[PDB]
Amino acid sequence: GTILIDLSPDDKEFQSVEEEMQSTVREHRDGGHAGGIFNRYNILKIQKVCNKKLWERYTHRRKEVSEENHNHANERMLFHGSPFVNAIIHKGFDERHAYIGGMFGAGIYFAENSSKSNQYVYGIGGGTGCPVHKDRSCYICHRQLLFCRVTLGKSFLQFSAMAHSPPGHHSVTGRPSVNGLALAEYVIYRGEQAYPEYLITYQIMRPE
Ligand SMILES: O=C(O)COc1ccc(-c2nc3ccccc3c(=O)[nH]2)cc1
Ligand SMILES: [Zn+2]
Repeated sequence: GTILIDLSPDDKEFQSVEEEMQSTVREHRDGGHAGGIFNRYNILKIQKVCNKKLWERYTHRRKEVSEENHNHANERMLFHGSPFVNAIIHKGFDERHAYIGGMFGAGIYFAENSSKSNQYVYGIGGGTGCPVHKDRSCYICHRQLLFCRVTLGKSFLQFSAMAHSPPGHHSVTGRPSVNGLALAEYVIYRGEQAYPEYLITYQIMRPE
C-alpha cells in the first residue's frame, strides 16, 4: 500500500523537515561512538510516506487517545532511527520494532534530537556501523531516519540520567535530568500511536 513521494528541495515542506533535522543535532556523551562524529548532515532526499491503511490506523487510535484525554492527542513530530526502517514504512510500527531493553521498558522509542535517533540507524549502540565499511562514523554511506507523527496522550514523566504504558497513561516521557543540552525522548507501547510521515536520506558530515 505504501508509495514514497519525493519532495523538491524548493518545497517549504522539505525545508522545514530539513531544518528540524539539522537544528536538533547535539553532542553525545559517548563522544560519537554510536552515531559518529558530526555537527550537521548532508540531506540527500526527503520523501513523504503515503499509505492510506496505515494513516487510518494511526488516526483511529489518535481519536481514541484524544477522547481519553479531554480531546487532546498531544501529538508531536519526532525522530526514529531503526534497522527496520524499510519494514516500518511498508507495514507500520508494531511490537517487532520495540527496543526490548530500553530505559523505559519494551516499547517503541522516539527522540526530539535527530542525532539521538541517528545512533540507532545501524542498530542498538550503532551495532557494527555501516554494512559496507563497518564504520559507525561512516561519512560515505547513505543513512535513513524517519520523522514521525506520534500521539503521546497523557504521558508519564520520568526524570532520568512490548510492555504496557503505566496505568492511566498513553506514553512515557524520558526527561533529561543530568545533561542540560539533551532533549526529551519518548516511548509508546502501541504501534498504532505513530505514523512514519517522512523518510529522510542523509549522510553525517565530517567536521572541518
Ligand atoms: O535493534 C533492535 O534490536 C530493535 O530495534 C530498535 C529500533 C530503534 C531503536 C531506537 N531507540 C531509541 C531510543 C531512544 C531515542 C530514540 C531511539 C530511536 O530512534 N530508535 C532501538 C532499537
Ligand atoms: Zn560506510
